[PDB]
Amino acid sequence: IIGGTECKPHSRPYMAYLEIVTSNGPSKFCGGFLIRRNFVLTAAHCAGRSITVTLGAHNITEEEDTWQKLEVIKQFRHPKYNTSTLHHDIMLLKLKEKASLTLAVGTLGRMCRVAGWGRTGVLKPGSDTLQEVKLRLMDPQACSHFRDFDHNLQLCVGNPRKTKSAFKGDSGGPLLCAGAAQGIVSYGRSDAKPPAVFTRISHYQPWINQILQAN
Ligand SMILES: Cc1c(Cn2c(=O)c(C(=O)O)cn(-c3ccc(N4CCNC4=O)cc3)c2=O)cccc1C(F)(F)F
Ligand SMILES: *[C@@H]1O[C@H](CO)[C@@H](O[C@@H]2O[C@H](CO)[C@@H](O)[C@H](O)[C@H]2NC(C)=O)[C@H](O)[C@H]1NC(C)=O
Ligand SMILES: *[C@@H]1O[C@H](CO)[C@@H](O)[C@H](O)[C@H]1NC(C)=O
Ligand SMILES: [Zn+2]
Repeated sequence: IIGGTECKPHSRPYMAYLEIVTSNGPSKFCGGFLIRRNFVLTAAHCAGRSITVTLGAHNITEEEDTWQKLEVIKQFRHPKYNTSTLHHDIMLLKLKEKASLTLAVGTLGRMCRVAGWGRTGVLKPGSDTLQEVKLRLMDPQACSHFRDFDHNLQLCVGNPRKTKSAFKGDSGGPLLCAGAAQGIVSYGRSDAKPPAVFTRISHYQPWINQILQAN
């Protein structure tokens, strides 16, 4: 998160920290969010050989009793997810156990908020602490320069005149508008120049409910 503020600890108890494992490279990291006790929503580009979800985190380097490190038993990438275009960049993670409900862990032109543990700058390292930034929802034409952006599939997010932006490692986290998740952090420019592309959750609601009722 670039240009944001450290969240009040555990003020966003649905936030998930994903440690993704690959067979040929080191750990990667994404965000996500708990929508059911045993289901986390994230971006499909965050898929890997195996994922661990940490719920209840603020400072992700200091283990605390709020933490719930939960095994993921299966990854549900959108069946139409495309690695070239990043269309349908959405994925459900089924947790091994149902998470405990705690004060720190629970389920979930307008301005919206996005939170994450990603880098605070292009050449800055990932954040120790969960950070949040307020971003503007833009008309689709502001994301035209992303040639594979599509208004029905995706939100365009972030005033280009500001440096405020999600960035590397914030992938998969929710964009919340007036209290409700509307978007999932997907992609943007290597120079962190806003705006960025977010998955439009509403388009995928039928698909989400199909997976949830089948598992
Ligand atoms: C994740 C993030 C990034 C990260 N990011 C890069 O850092 C980076 C680079 O070259 O380093 C490239 N991409 C990137 C850009 C474009 C693609 N697309 C476009 C269509 N198909 C592609 O392959 C893929 C990846 C990033 O998302 C940048 C700005 C904001 C944000 C976020 F807002 F989404 F959080
Ligand atoms: C998050 O937790 C880590 C680890 O406990 C903190 O790291 C310390 O940072 C200070 C400087 O701020 C160093 O001088 C210490 O040596 C570090 N301690 C350890 C044990 O690593 C970090 O500051 C915390 N960040 C927060 C709360 O924002
Ligand atoms: C992804 O998108 C490209 C370009 O739009 C298309 O030609 C290709 O069939 C797709 N590939 C996969 C594997 O989904
Ligand atoms: Zn705590």
